[PDB]
Amino acid sequence: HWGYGKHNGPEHWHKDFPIAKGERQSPVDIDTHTAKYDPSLKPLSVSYDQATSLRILNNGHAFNVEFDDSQDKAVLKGGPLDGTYRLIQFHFHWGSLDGQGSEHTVDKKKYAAELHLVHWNTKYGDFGKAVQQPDGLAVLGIFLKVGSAKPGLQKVVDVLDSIKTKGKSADFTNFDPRGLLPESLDYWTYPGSLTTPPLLECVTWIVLKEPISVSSEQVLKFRKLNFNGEGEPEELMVDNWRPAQPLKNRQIKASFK
Ligand SMILES: NS(=O)(=O)c1ccc(NC(=O)NCCCCO)cc1
Ligand SMILES: NS(=O)(=O)c1ccc(NC(=O)NCCCCO)cc1
Ligand SMILES: [Zn+2]
Repeated sequence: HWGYGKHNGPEHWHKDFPIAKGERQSPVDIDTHTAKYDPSLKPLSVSYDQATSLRILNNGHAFNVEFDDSQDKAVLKGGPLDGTYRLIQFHFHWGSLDGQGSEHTVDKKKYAAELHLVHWNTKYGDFGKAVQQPDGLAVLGIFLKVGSAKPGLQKVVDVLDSIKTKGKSADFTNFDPRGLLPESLDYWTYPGSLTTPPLLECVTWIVLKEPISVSSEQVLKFRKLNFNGEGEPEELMVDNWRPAQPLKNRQIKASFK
């Protein structure tokens, strides 16, 4: 099926997912000078105090930390959003080298990795219905650069040995996603898509200006994961990012000047 190799990578996805060539595909390059400041944008409201993480899963393309989304326990509101969006999972995209790995770029700059905190609009009842709607999801994207360690990431890093291969899951309770946030919640926003098949055009993207810094050892541990299942030939889970797609008829808005 689809993946990030030579024969199934992003340039091939359109053959099974023709929306790959659609009008609101993600990620994009964020040209910071042509983004328009919008004073009518509200600050983001991140309410993660009651978040309930449940488990961590290697799905063969990344690893997802999954949350209980059966109540308004961890929600995103405000910003460009109307209504309440519930956190369902977070995951990352990263590179084989510190010089690449992010999906969004900032004036063509690639970061070492990118965190996606995935939320769905509660007016649609569940994630499966939300992805069928143009305003169904809100993904908070946070860039990772290599520098000092991020202490709040370490519990993620340490469990990865237990989910090395595709299909492996592990209990992962009591993780606080607030430990992954930068100091500032200044953001860019634009309408886009899932960045993996099925590439559905259902996402309000909210990309934070301020990256978090993680240590070289932390991101090295991401690169020890496998795309393959256990007992299959080993292919390191690296470069699981889609490159920037045409902005087409879209304007990126900034919450800041
Ligand atoms: N459009 S897509 O989803 O990126 C895609 C690309 C390749 C394939 N299939 C494929 O490569 N099959 C042959 C695998 C031989 C490697 O052992 C399926 C889907
Ligand atoms: N990288 S991203 O744009 O934040 C993203 C988030 C969730 C998903 N989830 C997903 O595809 N789930 C499969 C079932 C719903 C799609 O029919 C995919 C990509
Ligand atoms: Zn993602």
